[PDB]
Amino acid sequence: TLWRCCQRVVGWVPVLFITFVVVWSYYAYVVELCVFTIFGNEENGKTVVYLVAFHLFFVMFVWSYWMTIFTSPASPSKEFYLSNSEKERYEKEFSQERQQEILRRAARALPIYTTSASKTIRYCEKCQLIKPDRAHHCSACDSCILKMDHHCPWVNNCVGFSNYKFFLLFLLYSLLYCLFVAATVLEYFIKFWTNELTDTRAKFHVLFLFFVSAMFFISVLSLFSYHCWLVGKNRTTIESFRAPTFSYGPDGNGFSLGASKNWRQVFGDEKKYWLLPIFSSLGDGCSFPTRL
Amino acid sequence: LWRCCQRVVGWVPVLFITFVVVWSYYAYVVELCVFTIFGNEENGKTVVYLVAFHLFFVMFVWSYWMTIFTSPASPSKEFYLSNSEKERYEKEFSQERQQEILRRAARALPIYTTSASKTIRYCEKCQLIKPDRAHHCSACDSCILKMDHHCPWVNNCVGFSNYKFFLLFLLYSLLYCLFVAATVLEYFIKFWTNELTDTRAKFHVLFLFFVSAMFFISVLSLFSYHCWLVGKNRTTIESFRAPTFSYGPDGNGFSLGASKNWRQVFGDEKKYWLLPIFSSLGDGCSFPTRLVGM
Ligand SMILES: Nc1ncnc2c1ncn2[C@@H]1O[C@H](COP(=O)(O)OP(=O)(O)O)[C@@H](OP(=O)(O)O)[C@H]1O
Ligand SMILES: CCCCCCCCCCCCCCCC(=O)O
Ligand SMILES: CCCCCCCCCCCCCCCC(=O)O
Ligand SMILES: [Zn+2]
Ligand SMILES: [Zn+2]
Ligand SMILES: [Zn+2]
Ligand SMILES: [Zn+2]
Repeated sequence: TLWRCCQRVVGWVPVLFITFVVVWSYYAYVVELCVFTIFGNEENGKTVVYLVAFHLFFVMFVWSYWMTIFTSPASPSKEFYLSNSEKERYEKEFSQERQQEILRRAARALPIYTTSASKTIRYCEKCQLIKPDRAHHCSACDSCILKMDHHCPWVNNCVGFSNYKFFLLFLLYSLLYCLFVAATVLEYFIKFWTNELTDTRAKFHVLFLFFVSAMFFISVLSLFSYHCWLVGKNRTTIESFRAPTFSYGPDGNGFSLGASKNWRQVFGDEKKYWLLPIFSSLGDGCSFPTRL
Repeated sequence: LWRCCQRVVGWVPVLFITFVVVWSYYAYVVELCVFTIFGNEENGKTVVYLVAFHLFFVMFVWSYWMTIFTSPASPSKEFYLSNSEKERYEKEFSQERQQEILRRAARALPIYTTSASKTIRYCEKCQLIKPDRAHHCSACDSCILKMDHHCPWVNNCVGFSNYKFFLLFLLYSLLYCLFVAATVLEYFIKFWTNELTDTRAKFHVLFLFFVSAMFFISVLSLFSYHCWLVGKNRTTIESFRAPTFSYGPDGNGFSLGASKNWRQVFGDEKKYWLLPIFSSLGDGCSFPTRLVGM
């Protein structure tokens, strides 16, 4: 009965965890490193430069992370749903041959160019809708996600057609945020181990700062290089495991329009919006251009 | 009692400046950087201007906050007349023996100045012996150590505690306006010659340049004045009425040289010179003198 409230809240635990580490990083870098360590070394010039640059990376990081969490994933349009008359005919009939004849008649009035592995119309029994191309159902979101990529647990949302460019920018600014921390703490991370700087609480944070920042850089870098290929091939993570089957058979590059035009499907034609977590993706998520 | 009314009405100049600063943050970030400069496909200048603006905006609001809420330092309790001395003072009726009571206490205090009439500087309201460079302010209703002036735009007194913050407040006020005027200028040209014709952005970009320029021209005169005062080790009051020492009036009685005079306000550590953090030397109740006194 009340299991929904516990399940809904426990999904925010990875978000609150990442939020704490990021808040801890803002404290450790600004207070412990810049004020207690670099400012305690009479380096007013270096102190100010690091503080300004850090806030730029920190803002672009928190901005991208926020947009990746709270951008609700787009759902299929109302045209894809089975009408109350057509839904009855589907649940009333018992022959899977006539079941396909009902779905095919409605689907041919829809911009659908893909089928299932069994040459059947892609249909979702729970949502009672015909899945658009590249759209899949997520048992965590309990809904169909347009151009679904994967359900990332570290954010309480699904990475889909609406989230994708934000998720990419979140990864991008995550390495830049971590690389900038590691590259700047490094020259002082040398100090605390070899006993050049001996502050009590600053040692605990600066050491943890370098460890955590470097660990996240190596971990996320693997994921970032992974998606850079996916964007150029116009393949979601789901399609990278099962290639979509078109009318002419399975094709791993059925949605590819060339490397240049594929990046424009995610980031758009406006170059000024490429680095900003602002929605600039082309199309609507319910239909996609085909290679043929 | 109108002391309660003065306390509330005293925040009007503070709330006014707060509006102009908040309005400036909106006009520059939203109207100028997002609607105007970013609408010109100049992503490089937009990011640079936004980052630089936030640097000036932070240092400006920090100095203004410290100038407002830094309570002015008052004379120590040793300067106050003791309850024994208060009665003998109130008992006596001859102003000649009254000075002999104040002169007896002042010689146990680091006092090297008198009034223009060579009498002990004494405050009837506070019932204390005024330290050097300390004056009474009827708006603060208290004696202010090294009092400079009562600025209404901060609703506070500029004294021994506030001075370096007040100076930094003036400093970062000019830079904030200079950065606004120098960057809005290239776009202030456009709206008049009808290159950019947005309705809302025109009101804000034009007002941004006017208000920023009109504040720069006013504060620069005030800022240049105090830069001379700091080099002369003179408060605004002392620059109008020279303090009277044991050897007579001296306009440079507190001067210790240009280099050591700035160090009295900003300190010896250069890292604290530009930051609104208290780095002034001394305690405000006694100051080094040009002569053998201190
Ligand atoms: N009631 C007051 N409230 C605020 N400022 C005052 C008040 N009375 C005098 N002042 C100012 O503070 C200075 C007062 O000098 P006084 O000796 O008369 O009394 P003081 O102990 O307050 O200094 C004056 O500066 P001036 O040399 O330019 O005239 C005056 O401007
Ligand atoms: C010291 C603070 C460092 C903060 C570093 C940023 C945290 C990066 C978190 C990466 C989350 C990646 C989400 C992918 C989810 C998934 O596995 O599907
Ligand atoms: C758009 C530009 C906004 C800038 C606003 C800056 C406001 C500066 C205020 C200066 C106050 C100076 C204090 C004077 C005190 C006095 O002697 O009366
Ligand atoms: Zn579904
Ligand atoms: Zn999901
Ligand atoms: Zn006052
Ligand atoms: Zn007084």
